[PDB]
Order: sequence, then structure tokens, then C-alpha cells
Amino acid sequence: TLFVEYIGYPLFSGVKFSDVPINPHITKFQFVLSFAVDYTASSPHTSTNGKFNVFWDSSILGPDQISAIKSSHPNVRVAVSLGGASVGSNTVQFQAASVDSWVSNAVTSLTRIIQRYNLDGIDIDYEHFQNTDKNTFAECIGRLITTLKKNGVISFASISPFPSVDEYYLALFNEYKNAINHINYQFKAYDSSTSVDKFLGYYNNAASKYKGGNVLISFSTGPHPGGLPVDKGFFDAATSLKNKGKLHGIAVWTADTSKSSDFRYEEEAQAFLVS
Repeated sequence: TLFVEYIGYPLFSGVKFSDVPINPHITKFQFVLSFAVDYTASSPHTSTNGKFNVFWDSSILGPDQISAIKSSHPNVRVAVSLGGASVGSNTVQFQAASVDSWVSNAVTSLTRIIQRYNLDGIDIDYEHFQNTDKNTFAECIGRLITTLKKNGVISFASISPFPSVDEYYLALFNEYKNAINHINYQFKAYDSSTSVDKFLGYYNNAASKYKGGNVLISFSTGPHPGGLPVDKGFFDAATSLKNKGKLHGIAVWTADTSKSSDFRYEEEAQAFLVS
């Protein structure tokens, strides 16, 4: 069993790792830090050609907290997510000056961050491609994961696509299928009207597009409607998937939003996985 928890965005929640219920029967619990971005730290925010900066709050989610949570919970690993939607008010656009130059900067900067925070993995969450092309993105990301794995810096890697970005992610997946461990598909991207049957249709569509990739299901705990809601039939769909041998795991966006529901959903989903 795999459960994935995004954490550190939205900003200023105050949520700690220790705030989140961790079910001891889960085989793999992965925290995912959001985000490291290759943009300048302060406004106006501009692209840095793969020189990553830390946009989560290190005073709350730091190297000592990471060590402590892992020590307390042997099932816990921690990864970092690249990109995200926005930095400050500026849209995060994937941009490379050259493939070689971006990759060199990314490997140096990420290797430092990963070693410093005691991390086990990365996640890919770029969502805007207006200043790039699919091949350039596939090559940059593919070389980065492949290198980091070869150097022994990371154990695992994931991607977090959705239908409007599928073209970019499919290029990356078809080009580098052995470098990607699982796929945290963003089901919250679909309409609020989506039924149980339609969700299952979406899941099978995702499984087919990413053939032979392991696709996780997901929900949002955010204040805005998206997809098939967690408590409005998500568990029925999840149950059909489980009975069929089709449930790879569940991903949640995000611990920061979940403070308002008191982590009820995190607790429900983990219990569901392990039953």
C-alpha cells in the first residue's frame, strides 16, 4: 500500500508533518514537499534556467523535522515536487535556455537540496508550457531523473499530469518509462459533476494513455470544487478499483488544506487502503 500526501502549499498554513495522521499499517507513506521552483526568490519572479529555489517554509518543514518524522515512523519517506502552478502571482512556465545548461543547473541545485533535507525522491509538477516544447521538456526531465538515480541521490520518481497537459507528460513517459515509478494523476481536474461511472471511465482512460505506468487515484481537500468529491462517491469508485486489482494508491492535495477538515480524509483513506 501507497499513500501520498502533498504538503507545504498553499503558503502560511502552519501545518507540520506531525500534525498529519500516519497509519502504521501503510507500507509506503510519502510526504511530498511543495514546491522547489527554478525561479527567483523574490518578486518579480523570473526564470533561472534550472537553478532551483525552495518555496516551502524551511522553518516548519526542515531537515530536523524530516529526520524526526522518519525516525518515529519507519514507513515514512519524503520527496520534493518541482514547479507547481504559481510563484507569488506569476505563472510558472517551464523554460530552458538549452537542454544541457538546464540539466547541469538542475542536477547541481537539486542534489544539494535533496542531500540537505534528507529526501528520498522527486515529483514532477510543471503545468504551463507556453515558452517550451514537449521534446525539450521530456529531455530535460528525463536526463535529470536518470542522472539523480544513477548518482544514488534518489530512490524514486513520480509525475503529476492531467488531461490538458497530457501531451507533455506522454512525451516524457514514452521517452523515459523506466525512470518513472508511479503517476499521481490529478483527478481533481475534471468537473464537479463527474459521476462514479465517469470517474471510472477517466481512470481507465489514464491507465491506457500511460500504458504500463502505475496510476494512482486522487482527491483535493481544497475549498473549491473539482472532480468526484471524496465523500460523494470517491470511495465507491475506489472500492471497484480495489476489487479489480486496479488500486495502486491514493494521493492527496494537500495537508495544508486538510487542516480545515481536521485531517478526516487522510484518516479515512489510509484505513480504506489497509482494509
